[PDB]
Amino acid sequence: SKAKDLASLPEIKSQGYHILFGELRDGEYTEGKILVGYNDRSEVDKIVKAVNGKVVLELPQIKVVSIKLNGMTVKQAYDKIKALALKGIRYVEPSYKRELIKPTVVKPNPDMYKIRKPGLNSTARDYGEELSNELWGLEAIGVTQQLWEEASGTNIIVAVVDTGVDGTHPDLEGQVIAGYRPAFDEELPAGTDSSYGGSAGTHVAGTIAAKKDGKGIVGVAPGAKIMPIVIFDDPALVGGNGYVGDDYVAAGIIWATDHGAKVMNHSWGGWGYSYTMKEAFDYAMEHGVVMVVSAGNNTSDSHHQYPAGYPGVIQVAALDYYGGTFRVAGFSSRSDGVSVGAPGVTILSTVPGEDSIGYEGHNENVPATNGGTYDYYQGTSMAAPHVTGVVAVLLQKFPNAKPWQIRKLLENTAFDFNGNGWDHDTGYGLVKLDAALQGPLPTQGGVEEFQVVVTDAKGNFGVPTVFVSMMRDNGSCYYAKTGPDGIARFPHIDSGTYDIFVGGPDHWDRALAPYDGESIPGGYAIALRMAEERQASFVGFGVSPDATQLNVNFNSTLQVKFSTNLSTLKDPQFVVVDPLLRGVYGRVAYARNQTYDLSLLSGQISFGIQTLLPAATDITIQGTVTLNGEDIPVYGVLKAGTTWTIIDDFGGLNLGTDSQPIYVWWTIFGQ
Ligand SMILES: [Ca+2]
Repeated sequence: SKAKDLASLPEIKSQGYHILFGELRDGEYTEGKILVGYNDRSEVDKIVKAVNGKVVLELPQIKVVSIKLNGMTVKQAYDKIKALALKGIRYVEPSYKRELIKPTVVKPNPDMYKIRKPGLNSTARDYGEELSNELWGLEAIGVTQQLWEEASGTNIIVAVVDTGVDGTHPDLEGQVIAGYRPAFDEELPAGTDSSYGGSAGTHVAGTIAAKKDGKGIVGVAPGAKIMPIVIFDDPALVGGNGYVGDDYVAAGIIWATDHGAKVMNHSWGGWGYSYTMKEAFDYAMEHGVVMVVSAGNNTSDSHHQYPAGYPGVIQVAALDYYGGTFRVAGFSSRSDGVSVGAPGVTILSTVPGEDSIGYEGHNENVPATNGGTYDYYQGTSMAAPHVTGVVAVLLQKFPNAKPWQIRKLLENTAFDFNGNGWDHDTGYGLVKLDAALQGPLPTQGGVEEFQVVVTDAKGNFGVPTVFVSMMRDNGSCYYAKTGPDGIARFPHIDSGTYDIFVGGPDHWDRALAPYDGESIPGGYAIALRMAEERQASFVGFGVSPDATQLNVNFNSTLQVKFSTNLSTLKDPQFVVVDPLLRGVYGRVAYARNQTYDLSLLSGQISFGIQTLLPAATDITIQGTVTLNGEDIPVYGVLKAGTTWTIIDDFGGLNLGTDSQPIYVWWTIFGQ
C-alpha cells in the first residue's frame, strides 16, 4: 500500500524486515535475470508484472522461479521490487558467475608412486586392464581386484555435474545412463555423447566408472553408472563461458536427485553466495545424496568459494607424490573445509574422441587397444572423482548411510601421511578405499542438521542475512547466512565443540562512491548502516544430536532528539512511520531537545514530522539519532504548503518513487 498524508495513516503492527536481495558485485553476476525464492508462488506474479519479465524456469521442488528481465538490469529490477511490500517471497538474487575448476594436461610419468611406495613388485597394479600399470591413483587409494569382489559400486548412480560426457567412448560402454542438459530441458539418452562443454566430464566419468573389460583403464567404482548433468554447455549456444546459470544448475541437481543419483561430483565454483544453490545442495542432501566438491583451483583466483563452501559437502584436495611422500599438489586451495585429499596429478583417463563434441586433444602414445582416446590430467578436478568413486563403492556396502556418515568414514580412515592428523591443505589425509570399506559406518561424529536461528529481542521475527561462523582450533569450520526466517542451516556437519560467531544484518548496500566519494544506498540490503549490525559469540558451544539448534536474540537501542524550534507550527508531532508509508507506529507531541527512546521498537522504521496546518515557509528540522550508542545527525525539510516531512541522515530521502515510496529506514531489534 501507499500513502499521501501522514496524519491520515492508520496504526499498524511491526512488518518484520526488508525483502532479502542477493548482494550485487560488479562482474560477479549474470545480467538480465533474477532468481526468486518464494513461499507463495502467487506473489511471484507481482514481481513478474513489476519488472514485466518472463518466467523461464520453474523449480517447485525448492520454490524457485527464474525471471528473464527483457531490457532491464538486475539493479533496475531490484528498484522495481524493493518497494512492493511483498510478503510471501523468500529472496531475490541474480545467478552468479561460476567457472569450471579446469584440469591441465601433463606428461606420463613411469616413476609415479613407485620405488618403496606401497607394494610396487609382483603385480603391484593388477586391475586386469591393459593400462593398469599407469593407474597409480587406484593403487594409492587401496583399490584391488579382491576389494571389488566385495563392493564395486553396483546399482549406485553417480551424477557427473560438469561439461557432459562422451558416452560413445568404448571404455564407457554400458556405463553412462540417461542424463540431463538443463539449459534446454533436454533428456540425454544413455550411451550418447553429451560432451558439449569440453573434455573434463568424460575424464571424470572414466576415473569414477570406466568399464572393467581388460581394455583401456578402469574406474574406482566399475560397478556404478554415470548420470551426466550438463552445467558447462557450448558457449556458442548459452553464451559466456558456457556456464548454464545457478538456476539451471539447481534444476539439474534437482533432476539428478529425483532420478536416483546417490552421489554427485562437482568441480566448479564462484564467489557468489547463492540462496538458490544452497537450497539445491540441501535438497539433494536431505534426499540422502552425497555431494563431493573439489577444493579451489588456486590463490590468484580467490573464487570457487561456492558450492565448496556450503556446509555438508565433502571438499577434496589434490595430492601429488614425489620424493617418497604424498603432498598437496600446490594449486589445491588451502581451506579448513577440506575433508580429504586424493590422487590429482598424472591421472590417466578417458577423453572424448577426435570427432566427438567435446574433443580437446588426447595423448596418442597411450597403448590402448580399444580405439579409445585418453589423456593425463592434473588438478583438484582429477582428485574429486577418486573420492566420488570411493563414495559409490561405500554406498553399495552401507546402503543406509547418511551423508555425514560417509564423510566421517572417509575422514576417520584417511592415511595421515603428514603425521599431524589434520591440516588445512589435505584435511585428514589421503582417502583410503580399503580402510573405509572395512568400516564399520560411524554412529557418532556428525549430525543430520544443526541450525542457528537469529531473531529480534522478543523472538517474533527472524533476522535475514546474518552471518554465522562456526569456528574451532582444528577440524573444518562452517559458514552460512540466515535466510528470510532468520535460520542458517548446517546439514551433515561434524558434532563437537565450536566457537560460534553471529554478525548483524549484512550492510553491503554502501552509500559511498567506490572511487572514494559520497553516494547513497540503493535500499537493497537489510540494514543500511554499520551501526545497525549486532554481534554475538558463543564460545565452546557443543553441537550433537542432543543440541541441534542455537537460538540467538538480537537487541538494540535507539534514541532520537530534535533541536529545531517549531513553535511557529500548529501542533507539531514526531511520528514513527513505516518506510513504505503503509501506516504509523505512533505519534507524539514534538518537544525541542526532548530525547525520545525508541529502544523498545523492533523492525524497520522511518521518522517524520506532521503539523495540523501547512507550513508558511520552508523549515529545516534537525536532530540527532543515537543508534546502538552512535550519534548520527539527521535532518529534513518541511516544505511550505505541506503538513508533513521525513527526517533522516540523508535529509528525508525516498529511495523509491512518489507512487511506490520507500524511505530510508532504521533497522532495530527491540529489547
Ligand atoms: Ca576398461
